[PDB]
Amino acid sequence: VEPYKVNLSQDLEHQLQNVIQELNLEIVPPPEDPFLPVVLNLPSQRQNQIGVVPWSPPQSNWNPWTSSNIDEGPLAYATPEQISMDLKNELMYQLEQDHDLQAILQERELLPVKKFESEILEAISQNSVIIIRGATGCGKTTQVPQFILDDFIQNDRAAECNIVVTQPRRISAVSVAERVAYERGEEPGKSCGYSVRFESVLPRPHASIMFCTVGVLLRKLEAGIRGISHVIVDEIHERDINTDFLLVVLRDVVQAYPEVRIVLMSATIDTSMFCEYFFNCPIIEVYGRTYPVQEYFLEDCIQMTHFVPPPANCNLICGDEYGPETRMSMAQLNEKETPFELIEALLKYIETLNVPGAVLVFLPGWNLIYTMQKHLEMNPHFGSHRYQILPLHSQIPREEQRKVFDPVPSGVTKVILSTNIAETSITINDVVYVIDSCKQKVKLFTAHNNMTNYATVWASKTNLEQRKGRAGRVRPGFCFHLCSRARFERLETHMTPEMFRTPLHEIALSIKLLRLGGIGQFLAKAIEPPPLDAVIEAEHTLRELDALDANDELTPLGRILAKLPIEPRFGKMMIMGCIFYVGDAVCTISAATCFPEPFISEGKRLGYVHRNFAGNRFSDHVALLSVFQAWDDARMGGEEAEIRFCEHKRLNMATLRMTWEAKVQLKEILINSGFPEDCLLTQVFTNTGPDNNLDVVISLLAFGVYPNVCYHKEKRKILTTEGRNALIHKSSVNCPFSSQDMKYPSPFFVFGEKIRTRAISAKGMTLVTPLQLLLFASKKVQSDGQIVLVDDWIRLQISHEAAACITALRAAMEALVVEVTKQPNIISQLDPVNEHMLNMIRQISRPSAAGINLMID
Ligand SMILES: Cc1cccnc1-c1csc(C(=O)Nc2cc(Cl)cc(NS(C)(=O)=O)c2)c1
Ligand SMILES: Nc1ncnc2c1ncn2[C@@H]1O[C@H](COP(=O)(O)OP(=O)(O)O)[C@@H](O)[C@H]1O
Ligand SMILES: [Cl-]
Ligand SMILES: [Mg+2]
Repeated sequence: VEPYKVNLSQDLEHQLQNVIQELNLEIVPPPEDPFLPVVLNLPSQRQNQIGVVPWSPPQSNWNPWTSSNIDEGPLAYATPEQISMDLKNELMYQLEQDHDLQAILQERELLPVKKFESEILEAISQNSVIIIRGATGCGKTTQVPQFILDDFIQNDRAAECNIVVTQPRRISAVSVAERVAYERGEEPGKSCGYSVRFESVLPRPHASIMFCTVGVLLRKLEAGIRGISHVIVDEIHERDINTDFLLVVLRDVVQAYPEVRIVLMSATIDTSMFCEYFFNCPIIEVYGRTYPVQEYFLEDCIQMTHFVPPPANCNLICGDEYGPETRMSMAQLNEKETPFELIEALLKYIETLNVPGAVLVFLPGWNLIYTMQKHLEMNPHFGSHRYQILPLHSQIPREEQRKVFDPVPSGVTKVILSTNIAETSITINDVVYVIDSCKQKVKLFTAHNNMTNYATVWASKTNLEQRKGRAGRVRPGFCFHLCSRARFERLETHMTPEMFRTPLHEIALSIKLLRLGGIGQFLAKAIEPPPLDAVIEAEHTLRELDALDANDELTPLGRILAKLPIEPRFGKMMIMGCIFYVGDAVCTISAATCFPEPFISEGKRLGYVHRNFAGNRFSDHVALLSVFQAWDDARMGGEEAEIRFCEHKRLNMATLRMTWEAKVQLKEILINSGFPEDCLLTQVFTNTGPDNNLDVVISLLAFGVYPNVCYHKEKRKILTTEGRNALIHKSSVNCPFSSQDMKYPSPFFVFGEKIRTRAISAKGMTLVTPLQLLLFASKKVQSDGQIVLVDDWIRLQISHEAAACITALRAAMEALVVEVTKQPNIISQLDPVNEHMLNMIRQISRPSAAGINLMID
């Protein structure tokens, strides 16, 4: 397209030149002829040792969860024996007195894992490492940590027991901690606790179990595994990347500290790979009753329901022994869609069998669960009189999650519309019927075009077998697979482990913070090492950020980014926010990326109230900051004022509260890295009037989400950095409500995630000026004297000197970030030479700097 004309005043051009001259910053001079354009853009003590995370056993005067001495109260001097006796007696009394708890223990003693209690405890006592293998629903997760704890309590060694249980999912760590507390007559906070990203309930310091995500454990290993007797690594068969990484750390720990106890727990898969990795450790097999399950495929499903679709490809392939209508009907179904209407027809077929039982439906993600749910409540046959239809995904509230376990009024059918959470991590009771979409949801990132694909993909044969088996724990069962018999044949046996297909920059920072050695050298020792290109891309990413120096050693910037649990690029954006004294707002934007949107839109275009949060800034990120300011104001009135605020504005309160908490924790980590309190205060802003603080926040957001820049042609059509076409996401404040066109005062936009569906979509969009483009959303800039070319995709008609001056500001800003990370309290100093540079960036963040007044039309 035509080069875009930047309207830069003479006053500003000279101000830019003066600041570059005052500070003696290097500029590239204009070119000689327009056919040779010029680019405007221009060590610590290594070791090769393989470090080991140190280990030390529980100690009576040590709180292993807070990693500090017990100083106050009786536990500071109390002997192990005193502590063990008290806890032993406390437990014996509770079990004599509580009739409801006695009934709960009776349920426990009937779980299949119960009969193996002795064999498991003998195996753990005799071996540094063991594997416990058995079917989903035996009681590995809920029972085994209690068996170990109760073994120590009942043998007068309560004080010698502290257990870490890792789960691959946030929802599993929380849920399991709530379930195990309930099984012990408690709420989390006594014998059991949980620690996940941005939320914890710490257990008591003694004879306690902490359920956590691996990320939390790795972030807390900076001082070693101190005061812990057992590490239980759960659901290893999921090949969660962080679990694979932790298995490398714990193998080194075991070797150097054989008194530690590691316990790996697996579904029924081949565990020889893990077994061999951990020096041929014992495998304790665990099993109970299972019933046979009749399994059906798409063609079987079409025949027994007489179903007829509306008006390579394994739906055109069907065996001779099926009817000509089955073949014809199957052949009409797109394999990339899930057939909602066939599922409806399968629930009705199940009614005719007259055997009571719950139906578990496996759907890839929340998008198809919502769609299947709405589809059913359209037909009044699927109302409360006959049907309890419950969604199960990680984002439904925990109140709603528990309801999938509740019994149901006689003559009502429980239907769980579930993600693969219900494949191996939880067991819904009363399940006799499984409908399997035969799909998985996976996050695929591609670094080269910065494309996120929430892709719907074929499941493995091993997933289909596990899904089939969820129908066969109560009585003989049925599994209705919605893929052809000819698609089944082409299925891989296992999923690609996440280590093969996930970015490694966060794992790389953890390796460096924990001093485990070289990134490539440590990942080479993984059970299944990641591919070379992923390691090369991680090192390259952390080197562009200046998280690693020339020697690939941790910079002081690296150390901060490693300690912040968000994307490193966002960590660096928060340091820059601190330097500009807008820390709180940049911490809010970073925290919000870890949680679903607070707006309850229901996959439709935002209406008036949601759009009003945007002001005149054409920015989803400003909409979010304005929501958080209004919500925090309405919260002063108390809980009911907060609930009413969130109901009247259609906002998810739980999302607003978790984001705020996450923001509080991010800020605490910067405080502890030496950042001054007063660069992180909440600052009132307006989303319509002049606001230099908000101008700077939007500049810093361009940096954060780079390389996500786009150019708006017309309507919803945008051009991405690959020269390719894309759509403004329906959910954006920048998406036209109807046919009235938006009059953007700039065509340039930054966005959260570039999404591949059928088209390329920009989601969470913020308008930026051409000046902000050049300062923070540009890696490479070539000038011919008249026209500059930005990252080989878009052209500005702008002065050469202005573009070179803005590029030199970016470099000055990078060099200040390096200085500030060595010595964060220089933010306080407000040194005059830095202030001169910062004030010029403050000035070119103004909409007025690029000829724009957002208050006019
Ligand atoms: C609230 C608070 C006040 C003061 C200090 N700390 C916390 C805290 C917040 S979360 C948290 C945690 O998760 N600690 C934690 C988890 C895990 Cl999974 C293990 C181990 N112990 S260790 C390293 O393995 O020896 C320790 C502690
Ligand atoms: N929240 C809960 N409500 C009711 N029953 C539950 C709950 N959580 C777990 N259970 C039951 O506990 C039993 C054992 O589950 P679990 O320990 O997860 O087994 P495993 O880890 O071996 O698959 C199952 O029958 C399951 O249904
Ligand atoms: Cl950049
Ligand atoms: Mg389990």
